[PDB]
Amino acid sequence: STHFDVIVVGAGSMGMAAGYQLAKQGVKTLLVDAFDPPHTNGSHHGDTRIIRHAYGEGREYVPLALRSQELWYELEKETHHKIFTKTGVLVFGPKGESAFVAETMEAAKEHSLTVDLLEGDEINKRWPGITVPENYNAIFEPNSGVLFSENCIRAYRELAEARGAKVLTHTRVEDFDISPDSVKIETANGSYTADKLIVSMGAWNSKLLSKLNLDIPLQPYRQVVGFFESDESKYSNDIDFPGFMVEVPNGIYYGFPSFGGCGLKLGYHTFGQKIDPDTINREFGVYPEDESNLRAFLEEYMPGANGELKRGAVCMYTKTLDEHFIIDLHPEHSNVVIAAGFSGHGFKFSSGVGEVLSQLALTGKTEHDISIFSINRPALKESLQ
Ligand SMILES: *Cc1cc2c(cc1C)nc1c(=O)[nH]c(=O)nc-1n2C[C@H](O)[C@H](O)[C@H](O)COP(=O)(O)OP(=O)(O)OC[C@H]1O[C@@H](n2cnc3c(N)ncnc32)[C@H](O)[C@@H]1O
Ligand SMILES: [Cl-]
Ligand SMILES: [Te]
Repeated sequence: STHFDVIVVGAGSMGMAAGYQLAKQGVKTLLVDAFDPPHTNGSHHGDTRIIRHAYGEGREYVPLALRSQELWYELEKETHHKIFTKTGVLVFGPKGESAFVAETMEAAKEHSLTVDLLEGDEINKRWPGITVPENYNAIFEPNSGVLFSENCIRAYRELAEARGAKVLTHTRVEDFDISPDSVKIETANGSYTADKLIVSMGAWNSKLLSKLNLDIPLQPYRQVVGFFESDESKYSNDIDFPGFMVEVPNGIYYGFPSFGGCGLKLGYHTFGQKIDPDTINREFGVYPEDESNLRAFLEEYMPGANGELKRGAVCMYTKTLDEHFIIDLHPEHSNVVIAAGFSGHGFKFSSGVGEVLSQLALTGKTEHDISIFSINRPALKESLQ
């Protein structure tokens, strides 16, 4: 009995941001989620998320990163929940041996971002607790930082609902019915219709986009993080230890300073187990690599942050073949918007993406340049059934 202007399927990082953007404009919105966001079954838990501006994955992401940062600052002012702490973000790697570090540096130069360049012993001196070989160089971004992801989704949800958005929890959408002038979703708790549909199911996009006649390579990965007892006089946010994303011979790692003594948090970025979101084992430590891959990095580069394991979390990345996102209208339905394949680095952009999705759903276009995220790009290997 209830039609909506817009229906968002998957009220996580991207969906809830979109919900907020829509609700703020008086758009009657329905957000449907398989669980109760924020939760620990998707890709947004683990408390914290790094936001960087100078972007190693590609300088073309800078504009969206900057807009997102501005939106995070706006969110901070609108809710009592803590949103962002300006820890700054350190990026380092072997000199001349990191495409990631190099592109971060080019991105900063190209967009005139404020950064500090340092190398070798200067890194170890500036941040006691970090020990890199002398042949390593680095780019530090002072105005970047850490987002409290669960808080962000919780805030966006509370603000959206206050404005009329309805959130249907513990309801898994199982199928879609799209027509030229309307959209409909089917769930065990009933079906709903609207004029526009936003699809942002995270890791489940890899299993349910086929219901929209889409055939796109999307691989879900099991990615763990660990919190370790650390020397607080070196690794605390209070003594300015930074957030970081770095490249070493065996891959990329990312981490966060200890907040309120909860311990330095670390994650191994380039390796994870290929999994299915409905059968993934979400218990930290069941694979020996869960903990050993982390200590292998800590004992070598941040030796004072390699104490007892205080906490572990298991979460998922959803990768595209080129590791760039998918943000676009469905190729056969201009009334359907797709947000997928964030490949492990999309949370920092969720505020901006919420704005893009809102624009795409309401006008079929967006003021942002989102060409690099086209669902029709060849590197994606997109197809229909
Ligand atoms: C996992 C991970 C990711 C990560 C990170 C560390 C880890 C361990 N660190 C990051 C960082 O420092 N900086 C950054 O920018 N990103 C970082 N990431 C990646 C980021 O967290 C992910 O890209 C992001 O969270 C992706 O968001 P998305 O909105 O795609 O995924 P979600 O938050 O999981 O939300 C999806 C929601 O949809 C629901 N769902 C699923 N299936 C259904 C059905 N059938 N019906 C209805 N709802 C459905 C889920 O329940 C979920 O809430
Ligand atoms: Cl992801
Ligand atoms: Te703690």
